[PDB]
Amino acid sequence: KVLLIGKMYDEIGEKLLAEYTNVEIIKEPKQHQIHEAIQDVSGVFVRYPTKLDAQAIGLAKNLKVISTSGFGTDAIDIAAATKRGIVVVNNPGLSTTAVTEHTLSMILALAKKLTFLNQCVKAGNYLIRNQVQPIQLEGKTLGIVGLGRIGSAVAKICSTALQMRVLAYDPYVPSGKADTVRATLVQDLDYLLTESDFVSLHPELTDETCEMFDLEAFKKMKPSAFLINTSRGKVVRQPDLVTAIREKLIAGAAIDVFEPEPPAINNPLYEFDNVIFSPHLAGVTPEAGMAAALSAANQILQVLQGEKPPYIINPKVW
Amino acid sequence: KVLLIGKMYDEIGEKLLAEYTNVEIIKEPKQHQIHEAIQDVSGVFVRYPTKLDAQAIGLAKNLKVISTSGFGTDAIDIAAATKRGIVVVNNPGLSTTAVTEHTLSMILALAKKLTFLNQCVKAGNYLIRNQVQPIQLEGKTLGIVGLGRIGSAVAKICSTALQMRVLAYDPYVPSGKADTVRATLVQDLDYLLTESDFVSLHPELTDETCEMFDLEAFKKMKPSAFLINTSRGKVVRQPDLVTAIREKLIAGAAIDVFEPEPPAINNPLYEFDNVIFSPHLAGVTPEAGMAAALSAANQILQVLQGEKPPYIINPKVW
Ligand SMILES: NC(=O)c1ccc[n+]([C@@H]2O[C@H](COP(=O)([O-])OP(=O)(O)OC[C@H]3O[C@@H](n4cnc5c(N)ncnc54)[C@H](OP(=O)(O)O)[C@@H]3O)[C@@H](O)[C@H]2O)c1
Ligand SMILES: NC(=O)c1ccc[n+]([C@@H]2O[C@H](COP(=O)([O-])OP(=O)(O)OC[C@H]3O[C@@H](n4cnc5c(N)ncnc54)[C@H](O)[C@@H]3O)[C@@H](O)[C@H]2O)c1
Ligand SMILES: NC(=O)c1ccc[n+]([C@@H]2O[C@H](COP(=O)([O-])OP(=O)(O)OC[C@H]3O[C@@H](n4cnc5c(N)ncnc54)[C@H](O)[C@@H]3O)[C@@H](O)[C@H]2O)c1
Repeated sequence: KVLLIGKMYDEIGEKLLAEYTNVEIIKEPKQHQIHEAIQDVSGVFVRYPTKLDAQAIGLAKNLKVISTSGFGTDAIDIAAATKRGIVVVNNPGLSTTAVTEHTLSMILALAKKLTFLNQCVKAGNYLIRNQVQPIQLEGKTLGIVGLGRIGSAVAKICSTALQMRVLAYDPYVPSGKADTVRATLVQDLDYLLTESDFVSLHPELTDETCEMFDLEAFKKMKPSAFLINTSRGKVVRQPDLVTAIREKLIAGAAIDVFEPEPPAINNPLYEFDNVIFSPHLAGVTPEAGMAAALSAANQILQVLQGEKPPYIINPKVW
Repeated sequence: KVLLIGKMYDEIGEKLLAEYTNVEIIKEPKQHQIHEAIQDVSGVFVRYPTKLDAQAIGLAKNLKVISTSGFGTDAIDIAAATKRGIVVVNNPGLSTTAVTEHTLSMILALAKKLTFLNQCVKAGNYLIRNQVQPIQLEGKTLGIVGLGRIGSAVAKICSTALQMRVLAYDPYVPSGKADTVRATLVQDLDYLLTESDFVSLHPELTDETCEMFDLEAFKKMKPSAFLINTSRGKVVRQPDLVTAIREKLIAGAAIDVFEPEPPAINNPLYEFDNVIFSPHLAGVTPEAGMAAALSAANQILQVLQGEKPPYIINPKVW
């Protein structure tokens, strides 16, 4: 028996679990409903941000595997599952391709001033073509902050396909990793800031990267340069971005993540024609949802068959 | 002596002509000004769309070479120059990279619904994220019509970097040209129409391609597919594109070129949130202007030194 605490991101994951297990789905999970349905199941799927505490894990007698819906596992009492022999697996990185494409879309849209030119045409101001000139990406410098799953994939596209010079700042990756995607790893972040025509943020949100892009960073950036953020809103100190755009410390920005989130209806960034937005959708494609559903459903079956899943969070239990 | 009827797009072409010839530049060219400055010069550069008619060509006693600023030569009386032994050259293909990047920008913008999502957020409708789902390009099929300079460069990027299956339709290109850019050349346009998730137009405008994309073509396209046109406005019958969008025969369109051009304030396409525009700027970058200026200046010098230029429009005079 397998319990789905919340629906999966795609129905393909629920059908696959139904092929091998008896699956019960709680659509709107309450804490008492979990207690009454977890006692005899062998696997548990947890939809973010529903919590799974020591009480529910204590009531789960036959539990062997707990799977979250994505990267986040903060809502799961990991300590309670390790003592009971339960392996816990998450499902990270399954929207790497979606965010990569979304990042490329925003870099290009800023270079071609797409939203502004589209609005000008729709208002009958086709003649804006005489004043405004797009930017050619070939030969420009892309600065990547965070050379992880997405950062590496974005680096690889822009360096080879778009023929950009790619700098990368990431102190926790092997020194040769930038060469695998034809980027140059730099040790000093200030160097990336003064050399880049486009800066794209893809770091993990840590205490070191939190508000890493503040006013001091924007001053070092080229006034003609653009900022792209598809990582986390807290990586950018948003008031400093508002100042950077208004005082023309940079030429524009593309933003998929916000702090605070959701953004308020009257966010001061909304008034600028050189700032473009998407409502935290960079990783949301049908394919990414299916991959997350399949990865979660399949790791449950691996544990129930004695096979080692690839994303164990508590390795000391295997 | 060389006369510049209008400024070149970049000063680099004017300096190169000044190294070998005596150059006069008429910045805002009037017809009588052309008459009074062309009588003794050996070469002429014509900035679009200024006309060079039989009266001016008749007054040009020492004329040997006429160069336009771009592809177009409609404003030049070619017949009057052919009789006088004057070679005419255009300057095509010097913005291949700009149009390629602009094409990619529009393909991505449609897939991510960028302008619509940007408008919703700025209008306080951040919650549109619950209604709208972006498209992932990886694994989709791109159909390229016209596998020339632009079509080939778009094919190569989309097939490898973006991991798309690329089909091409071009009956005048060697069968192996598609393989060099990892595309499949198909003989039946219907095959490309029914198989593509994105159709991007890059053909030369001929009587065969004029209004090639009419209502019959849009009916064969997938209701989920998108159209991108950066080639020429006459390749698409615009009323049929309006019908195709309104009746949802296709899912959206990105348009950089228009028929008629310029588009009017009340274009019926403006009302649709899934149609995006740019005001015929796909090829307009500083780099493209520099290359066009260099090519025009160099073809003038080639003729003045007896060397055959690569883009002669009237070859029967050589
Ligand atoms: N890189 C650049 O080319 C560049 C640089 C700076 C500025 N611009 C902007 O572009 C505008 C004109 O650029 P351009 O004239 O030098 O480029 P062009 O290639 O000569 O384009 C001239 C026009 O003629 C038509 N055309 C295209 N191919 C043609 C062909 N083989 N034969 C006949 N007509 C053809 C097109 O309009 P239709 O389809 O409607 O007939 C095109 O817009 C200027 O107003 C300027 O604002 C361009
Ligand atoms: N819908 C969306 O917008 C969306 C979707 C998925 C992921 N994300 C976010 O995108 C970002 C990248 O995702 P990922 O899968 O590539 O993560 P990842 O774990 O694969 O890589 C993150 C990188 O950050 C690097 N890093 C750590 N500290 C750094 C520092 N001080 N400076 C620079 N780099 C540092 C790490 O070395 C690591 O390589 C994450 O913040 C993730 O939450 C957003
Ligand atoms: N600012 C702009 O939007 C801009 C800039 C430059 C060029 N263009 C336009 O882009 C288009 C392509 O430019 P290019 O430099 O690659 O031209 P190109 O001459 O290199 O290639 C055009 C292709 O069209 C193909 N073709 C001819 N007839 C066809 C048919 N019936 N079906 C399918 N294909 C056919 C030809 O075989 C050729 O290969 C041209 O229409 C050009 O005028 C637009």
